[PDB]
Amino acid sequence: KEWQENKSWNAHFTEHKSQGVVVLWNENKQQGFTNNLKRANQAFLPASTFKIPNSLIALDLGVVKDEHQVFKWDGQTRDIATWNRDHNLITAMKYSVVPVYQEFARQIGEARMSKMLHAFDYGNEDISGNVDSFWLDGGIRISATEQISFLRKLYHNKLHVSERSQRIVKQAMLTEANGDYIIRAKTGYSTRIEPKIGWWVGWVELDDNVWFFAMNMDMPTSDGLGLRQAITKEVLKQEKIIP
Ligand SMILES: O=C(O)c1cc(O)cc(-c2ccc(C(=O)O)c(OCc3ccccc3)c2)c1
Repeated sequence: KEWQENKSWNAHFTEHKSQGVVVLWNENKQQGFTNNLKRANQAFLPASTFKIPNSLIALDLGVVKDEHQVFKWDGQTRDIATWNRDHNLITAMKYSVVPVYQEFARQIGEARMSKMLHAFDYGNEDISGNVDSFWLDGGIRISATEQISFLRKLYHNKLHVSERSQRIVKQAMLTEANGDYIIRAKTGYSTRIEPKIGWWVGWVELDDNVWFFAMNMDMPTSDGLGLRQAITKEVLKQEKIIP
């Protein structure tokens, strides 16, 4: 009994006029939980959650030297203000700076990128489409369930890249921490191909356990993007994982 459905969490989506799936994995008990077993195994475009493997690959191949190397703004003014500045790996991941990671993808190239995704067993391991946007509008797909499996390898330094690469990416994933918990996670927003979805994948570190998580929800407009974290935290409080 390693997977179990719990439809009570649907109340949180409903209260917010929303549809989606939340997947939790208790590492100690080696047990999973979700409010919709079928949606949890349906594969979607990773969108900017792909910045986790993209980062690992850029670092192992030396495209990126470390988390301090500066990537200069190219001077094109884009719609997202925080993109129009210089970034390092920490801030590029935090603000989902797509044009920085498209540069990484072009430097990596099609053959290296495909070979690395096979090694990771990442999603359907399909890179068909454009070299620098296939995670936003090409052939790659991945499920919430498949995200957790990838994230667990990363937590334990099991992926087919150096341990240094995986430690740097887990540092850059840092999102929030206090005396009660640590969250390492990555947001995503898939709008180029229907259905438009928001993502949030990562884990919650406690003193004596870690809860992995992966959620996606339908997202017609950008105004509801905060619900990704809100609905996840509401599920987390219900399960007494955070206070
Ligand atoms: O990761 C997040 O949460 C996040 C948050 C955001 O505000 C925006 C995005 C994001 C990432 C990639 C694309 C793309 O497909 O290039 C994208 O669409 C273009 C676009 C949409 C809306 C306003 C300006 C521009 C949006 C992601």
